[PDB]
Amino acid sequence: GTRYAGKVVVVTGGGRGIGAGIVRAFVNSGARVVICDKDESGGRALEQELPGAVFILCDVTQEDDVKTLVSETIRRFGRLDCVVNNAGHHPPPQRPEETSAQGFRQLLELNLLGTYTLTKLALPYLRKSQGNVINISSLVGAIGQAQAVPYVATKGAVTAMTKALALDESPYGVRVNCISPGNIWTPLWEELAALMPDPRATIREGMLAQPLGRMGQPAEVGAAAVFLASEANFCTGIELLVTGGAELGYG
Amino acid sequence: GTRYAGKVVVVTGGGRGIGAGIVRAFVNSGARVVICDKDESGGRALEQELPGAVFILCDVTQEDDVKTLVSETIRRFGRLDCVVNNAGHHPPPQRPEETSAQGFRQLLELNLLGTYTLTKLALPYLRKSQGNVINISSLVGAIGQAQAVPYVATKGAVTAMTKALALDESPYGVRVNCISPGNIWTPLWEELAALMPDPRATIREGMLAQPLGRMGQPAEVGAAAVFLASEANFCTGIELLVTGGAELGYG
Amino acid sequence: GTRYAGKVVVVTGGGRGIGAGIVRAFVNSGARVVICDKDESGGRALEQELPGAVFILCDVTQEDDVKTLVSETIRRFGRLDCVVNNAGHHPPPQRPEETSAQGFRQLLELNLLGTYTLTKLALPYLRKSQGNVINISSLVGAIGQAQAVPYVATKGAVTAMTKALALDESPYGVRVNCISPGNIWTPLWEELAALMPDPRATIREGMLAQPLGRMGQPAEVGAAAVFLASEANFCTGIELLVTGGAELGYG
Amino acid sequence: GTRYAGKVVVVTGGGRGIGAGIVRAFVNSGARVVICDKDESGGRALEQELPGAVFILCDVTQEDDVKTLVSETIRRFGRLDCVVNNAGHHPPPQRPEETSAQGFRQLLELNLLGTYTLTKLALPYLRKSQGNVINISSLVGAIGQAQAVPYVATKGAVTAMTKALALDESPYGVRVNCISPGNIWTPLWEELAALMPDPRATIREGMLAQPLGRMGQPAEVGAAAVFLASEANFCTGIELLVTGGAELGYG
Ligand SMILES: NC(=O)c1ccc[n+]([C@@H]2O[C@H](COP(=O)([O-])OP(=O)(O)OC[C@H]3O[C@@H](n4cnc5c(N)ncnc54)[C@H](O)[C@@H]3O)[C@@H](O)[C@H]2O)c1
Ligand SMILES: NC(=O)c1ccc[n+]([C@@H]2O[C@H](COP(=O)([O-])OP(=O)(O)OC[C@H]3O[C@@H](n4cnc5c(N)ncnc54)[C@H](O)[C@@H]3O)[C@@H](O)[C@H]2O)c1
Ligand SMILES: NC(=O)c1ccc[n+]([C@@H]2O[C@H](COP(=O)([O-])OP(=O)(O)OC[C@H]3O[C@@H](n4cnc5c(N)ncnc54)[C@H](O)[C@@H]3O)[C@@H](O)[C@H]2O)c1
Ligand SMILES: NC(=O)c1ccc[n+]([C@@H]2O[C@H](COP(=O)([O-])OP(=O)(O)OC[C@H]3O[C@@H](n4cnc5c(N)ncnc54)[C@H](O)[C@@H]3O)[C@@H](O)[C@H]2O)c1
Ligand SMILES: O=C(c1cccc(-c2cccc(O)c2F)n1)c1cccc(O)c1O
Ligand SMILES: O=C(c1cccc(-c2cccc(O)c2F)n1)c1cccc(O)c1O
Ligand SMILES: O=C(c1cccc(-c2cccc(O)c2F)n1)c1cccc(O)c1O
Ligand SMILES: O=C(c1cccc(-c2cccc(O)c2F)n1)c1cccc(O)c1O
Ligand code: NA
Ligand code: NA
Ligand code: NA
Ligand code: NA
Repeated sequence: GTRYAGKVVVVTGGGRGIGAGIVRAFVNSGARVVICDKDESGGRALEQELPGAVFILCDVTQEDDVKTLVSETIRRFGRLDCVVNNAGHHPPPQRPEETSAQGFRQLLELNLLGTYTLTKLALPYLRKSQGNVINISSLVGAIGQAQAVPYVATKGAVTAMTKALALDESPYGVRVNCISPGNIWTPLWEELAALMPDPRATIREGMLAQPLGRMGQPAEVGAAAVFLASEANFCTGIELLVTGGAELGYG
Repeated sequence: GTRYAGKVVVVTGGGRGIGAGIVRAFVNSGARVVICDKDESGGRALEQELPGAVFILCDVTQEDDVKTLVSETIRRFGRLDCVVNNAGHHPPPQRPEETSAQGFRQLLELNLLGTYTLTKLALPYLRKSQGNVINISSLVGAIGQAQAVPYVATKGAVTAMTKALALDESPYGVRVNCISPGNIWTPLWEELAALMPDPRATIREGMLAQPLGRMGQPAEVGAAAVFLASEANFCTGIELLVTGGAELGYG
Repeated sequence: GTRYAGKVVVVTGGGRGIGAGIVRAFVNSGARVVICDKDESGGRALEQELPGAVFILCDVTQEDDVKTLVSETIRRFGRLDCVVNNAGHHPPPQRPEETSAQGFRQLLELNLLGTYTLTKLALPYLRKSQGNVINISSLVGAIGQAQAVPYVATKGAVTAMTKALALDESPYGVRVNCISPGNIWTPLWEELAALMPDPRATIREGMLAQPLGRMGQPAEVGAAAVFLASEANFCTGIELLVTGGAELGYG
Repeated sequence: GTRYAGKVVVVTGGGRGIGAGIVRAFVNSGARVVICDKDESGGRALEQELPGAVFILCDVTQEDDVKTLVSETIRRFGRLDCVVNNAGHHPPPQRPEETSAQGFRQLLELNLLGTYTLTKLALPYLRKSQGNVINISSLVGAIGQAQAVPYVATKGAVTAMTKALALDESPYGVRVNCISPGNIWTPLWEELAALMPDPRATIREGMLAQPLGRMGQPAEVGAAAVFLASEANFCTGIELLVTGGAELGYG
C-alpha cells in the first residue's frame, strides 16, 4: 500500500482493459493516478470508484488535449513521476492488399505518435522528479502476427523508441521501459473475437496459444508496471514480456 | 555471374551509397536492375556505367511515382522477382525536446510508408514469380541510438513489419527478409560526420565502434542482399545483421 | 512485508554478493529463506542477523549435498515455493588459447549442472506448491564478453535451459524465469578488479559501461527476484535484464 | 564454382545429414574439404563421390583424434581457412525427471566441448589465413523446446560461445559465426520420428511448424555456410536463422 506512495502517475487509455488494470495497481500502491481516456464512460466510473484516481478527458492524438493533460496534472498534484503510454488500438485482421496508407497513418498517429507527444511534453517534469516512462507495446512487435502489418509496425516502433529514449534520458536519471503483453483478456480482445466466423473457437485458440493455458489478466500487466516504476531502479530500455510463454517453442 | 540470371530487381535509393552497392552486386549476379531514386545525378551515371541497369526517377513517398515505377518495370522487363527497399534518411542528431511531430511524420513517410507502398504494389507480381522482398533496416532499430528517437522508431517499425509480411506472404512462397547494417561508409555517413564539431573524431569513433575495427562497405551489404534473394530459400522473416560485431560486448 | 508471506525460498550462493541481496529481499517480503553456500563465513552471519533465514552448508556441485539440502528444507519448513539458482563463478580473464577443457568442465559443473541438479530434485515439491524457479544468468550470455569463452558459454546455457524448463513445467503451473544482471558491485567484481593492472581504472570503466553511470546493487537484483516469485504470475521463460542499459547503443 | 576456390575447409559430422550438405556446398564452391566423422560409412562414400573431399576418421570428443585431424589437414593441404563445427546429437524426448547428470555431461562433451576443442586447436592456423569458424547451433537454443533440457542447454551454450569467440578473435581478422537451423530433414530427424507413437503424424507436424510449410534441406544450410565463409566479410558473432519462419508468430 506504500511502495509508490506520494507519487503521481498518468495512464493513457485508462478507462478499460489493460489501462484500467494499471490504474488499479497504482492506486493500490499508494499513488495518485490521472486516468486519461477519450471515452468518458469507463474513466468516469473509475474515478468515482477509486480514492486517489481522477479522470481527465483527453484524446492523445490531439496535441492540444495532451498539453492540457500535462498542465492540469501539475496544477492539481504538483508533480509528475510516471507516464504509462497504454492507449492504442488493434484493427480487425487485414491482408496486406486490404490495408491502406491512410489507415496506416491513422494507426501511427494513435499507437506511436500519441506516445511520443505525451512523453515529450512530460519530460521536463519527469527530469525534475527523476521519474520514469512505461510504454505498452506488444509481443507481436517482436515476433510478428498475421493479417496485421500496420499494427505490428507500430508496436515495433514503440519498442525501439523506448530504447532510444532510454539512452537520451539516462543522464537525467529518467528510466524508460516497455511492457510487451501477449494475449490479455480485455474488451478489445472480446470485440475482435466477435468479428471472427467462430468467436468461441478464436477465444479457445487464444487461450491455448500460451504454455500456461490461459490468457493474462489486466491486473498482471498492472503489477509489472508498478514493479518497473517503483522497484526496477537499474532497469532502463528493457522490454518486459508478459505473455505466458507464447514466444517459446514451436507451434 | 549467373546466380540470379534472368531475374528482375528493383532497388530504391539505388543512386549512391548502400543502394548503389546493392545495384552493382545484383548486376554482377546476372540480374536486370531498375535503379529507383529521387535524384538523377547518381542513378543516371550508374545506368550508363552498367549493362543491365536502368534508371527510373521515382520519389517513393509519392504514391503515383511508385505506381508508375512498378508498371514501367513490368512493361520493360516482363516480370519482377525482387524488391529492395533501401531508400531512407538519417536526420542530424536531435535531443527529444528538439524533435517535432511534423519531422517525425515526414521521416515515417520515407523510411516506413515508402517501403510499405512499393511492397504492396509489387506483391501481385512477386506472388506470380515466387519472388522476395528485402528491406534495409538498421542495427539501431534493435539496440537504440542516442539523439535519434524518430529514426530509431522508423527502423524498429521496418524490422517488425518484415516479420508480419513474411507471415502473410508465406502461403504464396514469397519470402520477406531484412538486412540491418551497422556503420557503413556512405555519403550519408560523410554528410552527418561533417556536421559534427570534429568530423575526424566522429569518423574515428565510428570505425572503432566495431570489433573488426573498420566500417562496412556497400559491397558487403550488396553481397548479403544477393544471398537473401538467390540462395536463402528457407529464410523468411529474418533480420540479417551486417555490423562488424558492433552489438557484441560492453563498450 | 507480506507479498511472499508464508512461502519458503532456497537461495544458492546466498552468503555474499547478489545471493545475499536476494536473501535479504525475500526475508523483507515475509518469506522463510534457506541460505545455501559452500562457505560458512557469510552465511552463518546472515542467519544470525536475519529472523527467518537459516544456513545450510551445501556445495551445489556435490549431488549428495543437494539431496540433503532439499530434504532438510522440507523437514524444517514443510514446503518449498521458490528456488533461486545464484551460485556461480567468473574466472579471471583468459584468452581462448589460455583456457583448458578441464577448466571448462569444472565451470560447467558449477554454473550449469549445479543449477540443473537442484532444480531437478526440487521439482516434485515445486509442482505441489505451484512454485517457481529463478535462475541467475548474465547479460554476457546474450551479448558476449571478451576473454571469457567458458563463462559466456555457461551463461548462454543457463538462459536457454530456463526456456526449456518453462515449457516442460508449464502444465503443472510451475514458472521458470531467469535474471540476467550486468555489472553489479559484489565481492566477485572487487576480486576480479584487483587482478587487473589498474584496478581503479577497471572499476571506473565498469561504472561507465552503463548509461545510468553506476553499477547495480545486490538489492536491485533482489527486488527483481521477489517480483518474479510473487507478482509475475503470467511470466514464464523470460530473461529479465538488470543491466542499467549496458546492452543499448554503440560504445 | 570459384567463390571459395583454393581454400581448405574442415566439416565435422560431415558424413550425412546437414554436414554432408555443407561438404557438398563447399566442394561446389571450389574448396578442398576434409570430412570429419566418427562413422566411416557415409564419409568414405562421400570421399569417393567428390573430387576435392577427403575423409579423416575422428571422434571430436577425443582430444587426441582432434589433434591428429588438424595436423593431418595441414600436412595434406598446407593451410586451413574454415572450420564448420556441425557434429552433434539430439537425444530422444525426455522429461526433466527422466534426464541424468551423466547424460547431460555426455551431451556437453559432444555438442559443446567438441566444438570448443577443434576451434581452439585450429585457431593458430585460422589466424594465419584470416579464416573463419562456423558453428551449427539450433533454433531451440534461442526459443526452447519441450522434453529437451540438455540439448537446449548445449545449443544455447554454442550460440553464446560464438559471440565470445568473435570478440576474442576480431583483432586477428578471424570471424566466428553460427547458423541456427530449424527443422531440417536429415537421418537424425527420421530416427527421432521413428521413436514416436505415430511417426507419420510427427513428420506432418514438423512440416507444418514452419510458415513455409516444408522442412529445410541440408543444401540450404550448406548455402548459408558458404555465404558466411566466402562473402560475409563484415559479419562476425551473428546467429543466422535457417528456420523457414518457425520462430514467427503464435502457434
Ligand atoms: N489486449 C491484448 O491482448 C493486448 C496485447 C498486447 C498489447 N496490447 C496493447 O495494450 C494496450 C491496451 O489494450 P487493451 O486490450 O486494454 O485495449 P482496450 O481497447 O480494451 O482499451 C484501450 C483504451 O484506450 C482508450 N483509447 C483509445 N484511443 C484513445 C485515444 N486516442 N486517446 C485516449 N484514449 C484512447 C480506449 O477508449 C480504451 O479505454 C494497447 O496499446 C494495445 O495495443 C493489448
Ligand atoms: N550508412 C549507414 O551506416 C547505414 C546504417 C544502417 C542503415 N542504413 C540505411 O541504409 C539505407 C541507405 O543509407 P545510405 O547510407 O546508403 O544513404 P545515402 O543517403 O548515401 O543514400 C540514400 C539514397 O536514397 C535516395 N533517396 C532518398 N530519399 C528518397 C526518396 N524519397 N525516393 C527515392 N530515393 C530516395 C537518395 O537520393 C540516395 O541516393 C537507408 O535506409 C539507411 O537508413 C544506413
Ligand atoms: N557480480 C556481477 O557483476 C555479476 C553479473 C552478472 C551475473 N552474475 C552472476 O551472479 C551470481 C552471483 O555473483 P556474485 O557477483 O554475487 O558472486 P560472489 O562470488 O560475490 O558470490 C557467489 C557466492 O556463491 C557461493 N558459491 C560458489 N560456489 C558455490 C558452490 N559450489 N556451492 C555453493 N555456493 C557456492 C560463494 O561462496 C559466494 O558466497 C553468479 O551466478 C554470477 O555468474 C554476477
Ligand atoms: N536436423 C535438424 O533438424 C537439426 C536442427 C537444428 C540443428 N541441428 C544440428 O545440426 C547438426 C547436424 O544434425 P543432423 O540432423 O545432420 O544430424 P545427423 O545425426 O544426421 O548427422 C550427424 C553426423 O555427425 C556425426 N557425429 C556424431 N557424433 C560425432 C562425433 N563424436 N565425432 C564426429 N562426428 C560425429 C554422425 O556420425 C553423423 O554423420 C547437429 O549439431 C544438430 O544439433 C539439426
Ligand atoms: O488484440 C489482439 C487480438 C485479439 C484477438 C485476435 C487477434 C488476432 C489474431 C490473429 C491475427 C490477427 O490479425 C489478430 F488481430 N488479436 C492482440 C493479440 C496479441 C497481441 C496484441 O498486441 C493484440 O492486441
Ligand atoms: O547514418 C548513420 C550515422 C552516421 C554518422 C553519425 C551517426 C550518429 C551517431 C550517434 C548518434 C546519432 O544520432 C547519429 F546520427 N549516425 C547511421 C549509423 C548507424 C546506424 C544507422 O542506421 C545509421 O544510418
Ligand atoms: O564478474 C564480472 C566481471 C567483473 C570484473 C571484470 C570482468 C571482466 C571484464 C571484461 C572481460 C572479462 O573477461 C571480465 F571478466 N567481469 C561480470 C561482469 C559482467 C557480467 C558478469 O556475468 C560478470 O560476472
Ligand atoms: O532433431 C530434431 C527433432 C526431430 C524430431 C523431433 C524432435 C523433437 C520435437 C519435439 C520435442 C523434442 O524433444 C524433440 F526432440 N526434434 C530437432 C528439431 C528442431 C531443432 C533441432 O536442433 C533438432 O535437432
Ligand atoms: Na476518485
Ligand atoms: Na545500363
Ligand atoms: Na536466522
Ligand atoms: Na575425394
